[PDB]
Amino acid sequence: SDNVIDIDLSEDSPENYLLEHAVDGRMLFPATGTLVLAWKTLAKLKGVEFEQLGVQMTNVQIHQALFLNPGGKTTVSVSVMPITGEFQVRDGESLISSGVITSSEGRLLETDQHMKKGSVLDGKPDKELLFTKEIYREFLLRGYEYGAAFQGIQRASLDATDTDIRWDGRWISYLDTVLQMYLLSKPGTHQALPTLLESVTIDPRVHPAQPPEGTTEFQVLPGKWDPVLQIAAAGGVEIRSCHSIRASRRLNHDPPILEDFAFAPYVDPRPSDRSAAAVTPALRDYADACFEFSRQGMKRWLENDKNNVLPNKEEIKEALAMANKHANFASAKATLEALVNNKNGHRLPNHGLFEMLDIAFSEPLEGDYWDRLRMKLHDVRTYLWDDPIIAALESPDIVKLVMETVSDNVNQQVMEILEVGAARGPYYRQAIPKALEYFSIKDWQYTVADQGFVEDAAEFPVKMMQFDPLDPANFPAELTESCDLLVLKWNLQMQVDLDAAITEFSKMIKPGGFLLVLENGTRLSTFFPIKAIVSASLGGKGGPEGDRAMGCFYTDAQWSALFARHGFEQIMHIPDGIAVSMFLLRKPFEPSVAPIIINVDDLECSWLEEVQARCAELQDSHKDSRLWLVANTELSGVLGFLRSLVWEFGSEKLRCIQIDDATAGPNPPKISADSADFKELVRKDLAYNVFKNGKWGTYRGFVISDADRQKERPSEYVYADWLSAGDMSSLRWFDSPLKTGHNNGMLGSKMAHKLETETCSVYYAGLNLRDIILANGTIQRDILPEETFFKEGVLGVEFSGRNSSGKRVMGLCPPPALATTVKCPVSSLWSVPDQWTLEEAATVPLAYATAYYCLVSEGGVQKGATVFIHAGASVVGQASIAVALSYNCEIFTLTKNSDETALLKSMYPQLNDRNFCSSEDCSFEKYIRKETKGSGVDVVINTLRGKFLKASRRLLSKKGKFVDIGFKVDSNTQIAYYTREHPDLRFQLDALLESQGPEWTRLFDLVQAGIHSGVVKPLKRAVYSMDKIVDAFKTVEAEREAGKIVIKIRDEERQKVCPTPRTSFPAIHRTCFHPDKSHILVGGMGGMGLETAHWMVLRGAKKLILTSRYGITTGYQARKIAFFKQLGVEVEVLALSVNTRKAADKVFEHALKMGPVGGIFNMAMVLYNDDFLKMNREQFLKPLESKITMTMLLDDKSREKPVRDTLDHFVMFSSLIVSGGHLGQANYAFGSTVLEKICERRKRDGLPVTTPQWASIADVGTVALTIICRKYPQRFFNVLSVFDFMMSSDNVVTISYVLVEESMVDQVLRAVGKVLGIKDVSSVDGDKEFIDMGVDSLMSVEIKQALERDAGLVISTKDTQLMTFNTLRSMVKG
Ligand SMILES: NC(=O)C1=CN([C@@H]2O[C@H](COP(=O)(O)OP(=O)(O)OC[C@H]3O[C@@H](n4cnc5c(N)ncnc54)[C@H](OP(=O)(O)O)[C@@H]3O)[C@@H](O)[C@H]2O)C=CC1
Ligand SMILES: *P(=O)(O)OCC(C)(C)[C@@H](O)C(=O)NCCC(=O)NCCSC(C)=O
Repeated sequence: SDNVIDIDLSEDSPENYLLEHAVDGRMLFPATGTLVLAWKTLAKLKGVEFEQLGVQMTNVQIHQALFLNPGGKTTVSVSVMPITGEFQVRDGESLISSGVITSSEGRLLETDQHMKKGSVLDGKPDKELLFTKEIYREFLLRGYEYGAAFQGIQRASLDATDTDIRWDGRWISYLDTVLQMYLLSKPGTHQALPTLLESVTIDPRVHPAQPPEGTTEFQVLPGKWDPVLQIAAAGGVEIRSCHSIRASRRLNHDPPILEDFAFAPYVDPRPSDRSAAAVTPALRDYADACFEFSRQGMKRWLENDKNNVLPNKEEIKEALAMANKHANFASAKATLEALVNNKNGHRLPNHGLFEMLDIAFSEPLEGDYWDRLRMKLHDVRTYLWDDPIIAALESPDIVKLVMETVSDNVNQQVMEILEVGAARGPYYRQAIPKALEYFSIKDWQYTVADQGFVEDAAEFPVKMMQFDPLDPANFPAELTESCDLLVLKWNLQMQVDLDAAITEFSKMIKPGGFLLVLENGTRLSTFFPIKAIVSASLGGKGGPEGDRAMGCFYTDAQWSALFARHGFEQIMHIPDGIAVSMFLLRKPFEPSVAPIIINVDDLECSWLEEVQARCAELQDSHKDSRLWLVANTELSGVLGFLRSLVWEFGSEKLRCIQIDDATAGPNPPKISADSADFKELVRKDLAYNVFKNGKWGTYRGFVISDADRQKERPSEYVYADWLSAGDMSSLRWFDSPLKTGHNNGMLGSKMAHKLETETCSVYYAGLNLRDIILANGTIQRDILPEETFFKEGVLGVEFSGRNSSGKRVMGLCPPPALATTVKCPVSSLWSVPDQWTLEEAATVPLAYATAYYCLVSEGGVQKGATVFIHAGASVVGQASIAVALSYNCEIFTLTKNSDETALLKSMYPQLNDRNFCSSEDCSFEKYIRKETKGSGVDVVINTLRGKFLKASRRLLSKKGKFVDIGFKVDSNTQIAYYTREHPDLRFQLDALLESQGPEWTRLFDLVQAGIHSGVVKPLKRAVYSMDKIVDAFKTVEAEREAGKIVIKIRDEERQKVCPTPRTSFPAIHRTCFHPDKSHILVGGMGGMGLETAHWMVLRGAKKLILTSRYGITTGYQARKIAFFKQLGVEVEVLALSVNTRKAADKVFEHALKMGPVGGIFNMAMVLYNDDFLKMNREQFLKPLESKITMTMLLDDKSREKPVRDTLDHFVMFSSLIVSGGHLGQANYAFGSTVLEKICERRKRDGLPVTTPQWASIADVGTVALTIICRKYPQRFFNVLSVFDFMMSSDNVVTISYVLVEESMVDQVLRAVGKVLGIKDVSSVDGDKEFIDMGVDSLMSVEIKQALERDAGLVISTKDTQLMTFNTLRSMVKG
């Protein structure tokens, strides 16, 4: 109605700086933005200039978020009431801000900060001051992405009190920099969006005028944060009592890929090896049964045949001989159908071969046989391609080992892949999505070819071609020396003359190129029936290796001999054992000049000069020349040294060999010049040869599936939490730190109350409406008592189980009581009478504890009084009635339907139909006001809101008490709580349980008395198993029926005093650190170390020893070290480099004096970057002190007592240079690999070990100061999410890196899908509602404003979470 403001976010608009203010990629309109809009509107209403007006806003609620549209225009409709001052910023029919704005001509500023002249932060050292770089590192880690216009604070103190805010003319930015003093006054790790500024004064007549136009050296106005009054003041601005709401963090990039750098043998892999085929017992049994099906079926073909219709009839008869050589129909299917319908968990992903064998066999013998079934089997060809037998040599592990080992050894910049015969056996469907979509250093070229057009290869990044694959001598001459890798999936068998086929195909391979073949080698009669129908002809020429089986196919042993006979070198060979078999072949390499061997065994780098000289001649040598780096010991970082060296010299003449002495078999290799084992290696000419576990292989990074990050394993102590906040379908069971004895959240306030606690084993956990409210996002955990801020979880309070002595007990404890073990204060634990089962006792404590608090403690009920109870059927409602009846009260209750009324009457016979009303409408007021004869009700237990709350107040007697225990309070009544206008009684039982003072003991005595006197009686119950936690929570939320919901954790024993049997529960990982153990963080005072030490402190660590070469040398370090000490952590900062056994002893001496050493982390780095040839000895060994010299001295200490018995974690941070390499960092690659091998010797001996192998990381360190080797930097809040996975894992090194990535109907769908965090909208189901995937409270508003910004649709927020993708598509068209 009033002034409409147009925010122009264009390329050169003056308000283009408003885009330099984002929260994890969300470009929101500043909360102080609405303050200026309201401020300017009032001035325009008054007619004065907005800079000459002194205003004061009160209770500025940011009702909803405004998402600024980049490169566009947003409109708001500020409206100010003339005399009252009620201002309102809105956009259409949606509210965006509210409050009251008032102008005045007198002093509006409370604090006397507009008078300060200079800056208190003068003359202070650099280690007692924060600067612009360090202040906004703190904000960035919390999700606040400030740009250059919003980076006002130039300096500050370690206390955050004094600042040097900059004044540059813009008011929306200045008021935000004053609101940043509030945010950096509350150190933490979560992301909070301000939503209520209780008072703001912007008196501009005491504020310096706008800078003279053209200024660049803007002045700085001293500011200060008043922790007493909660006032942030700077110049002529003050913001007082600003509150915020926690928000979940959004990942701007895509999820990381985690791999497992592990050794993988090349030839004849044993079952225990990683390159071995994936043959579980279930698959082998399926092949046996299915092979029997082929045997039994093929018998029927030669029995029913009477018209001579069987294609290639003679072949089937010949094949049956093989089946009998390597040995009813109804039983054959019976066995398979038993396997096809079982759900024991040992099932195969799908049974495709049988579906193809069944359709062919079951098909009838009659006319058009050959053509009819040749057109039907071809339609189910997907079954043969996607089958467990065939998917055993196409699994991700084997496919990657193939493509990467080829990529490493191809000495060009583009990997050319040519597959011939792609219509029958396609290898692009496996090669591309499993191995070639993870490439980041080599670009690939895939060419599919066959007789016709490849239909299924249409969606893949391939190029098509046409020639005859089944006939040689006709392959186009344009393909000579055209591909580095040749793929022949199920193609060589269809040739008639193999010798003519191989010799011609070998002309395809470039010099040093590779060839790949997949063929059936064992049990050759199993797949024939499909082949017989599909193959037009089955006539082929045998060879010296033997006559071709059937007309096509050749036994594995024959293939190997044939390829060997034709002068091929077997680089790899993976025999599946059930059917197919893979060969990866390459021609021999005969050097014309003797190879050069340089032993790189030494770790002191006595070989550096030799390598430097002999690698400087690589650019002027014969192509056949080579340089081999040989290491005959386990500890040698030559696999990262080469991979970084090959970046500066090419892969034509750089090779390495590493013999692992520890794992070398009884016959170790004898690689020495004119040796025997060496000559074999030279012929293969592979860039990476490692002898480990008695086989030649290569170190490869195998991708860890994303499903394993949430895999559940047995755990003794577990507790329920949520994976994503605000989603009730994401509740899982995580590991509980109570395995360490103590509990998380022992920081800050929780250390002031030294309550004596009894460790209890939870048998039943009660579910209240408090837990559902927190779980489904209706309330953030910050509303709870401050003592629960750092707790592991906030779900569950009541329980019933057995104490440490075996007695049966029940009570209330600070959360999480929804666990299997709790530490309940001894003053909150009642004893179960010897008439209630542990199931019944789980319903009493909270329901009756709140009933007594509402009536006897807060309402002061008296005998004969009249009480009004809302929601009589609820658990607290039922408890309230029982207490009141014991007090001989007159009861009026609100019952939803007649079932609830009947239920209550049955439970309490004293209730007639006169004591019941209806909650459907506020018609009870007349009834209660007539039956009480106008006196009203003495006590009102209120849960309903809105008009029912008003009517309930009006029923109060003159001395009546109103107890409001509802959870979904309004906005005005939420302000009342903040400003101390009303008391917040909806989380008082929680607050009492933290303190457990005189107020609580009154309730403990009352409930305890109630048990004895018979008032306290168990309520109705509904037990839910542990795994049905999600269903239990939904049942409580719906409130479709009355009764308690209790989760059964264990089974109550028959005895009454007996020990709890030790059992395990399935739960997700959660790393925890012992509070009584000291943790060493070597080099932990920098970048990732300080933000990792923060993570450990939140997860249990309370004893840290941070080590550095100098000490605390920056203001950011001194601030966080002071922050930890404030939280109750004992931090000792040592300025000692551990580069000598003496120093290592000193560091651990200061450790054992704090507590048993229960962790050693090395996050040290000293980088020197330069080309390998220009680096002297001293310059080379610079990054080799924190990664080699240290890690061996820290390793040695952990191997010797008393640390060995006590040590629990041993983490050695590494980088991707070990697996990807880099240029100039030959030294850092060498050291980083030796750190990766010292962490595998620990695994051989069984000691704990972990070695994260990171990639570019953001927000903290080296990169912090983007895209290197095409890999995007990770967000640290993800670095710590995967790091938690890394610690609770069995592997040594876990690679973690991030790789960089129409109609109007599809336009908005992609945008809407992007909000939810979906990369392919089409992939997910079109019938699955948004709430099912997950839509918290900010994704819905973004979609709501996007469906209007992008299209004309205007939807409701609630409608967003219950609408499918199909609904959205069908709605935009309308
Ligand atoms: N940052 C990234 O993006 C990546 C990180 N990593 C790994 O993660 C860690 C990153 O830490 P980051 O802080 O980023 O590196 P920084 O260079 O940012 O700081 C590293 C710390 O190492 C400490 N340090 C170096 N040498 C010694 C020594 N001899 N004795 C004690 N302390 C020492 C320094 O303390 P002072 O300066 O006081 O001596 C410095 O604070 C490293 O271990 C690195 O290998 C892996 C891949 C990439
Ligand atoms: P639901 O629980 O209804 O969610 C309420 C939300 C959407 C969080 C709403 O209250 C909101 O968006 N408030 C935030 C307003 C805001 O963005 N203020 C600060 C500006 S951005 C900044 C600090 O970077």
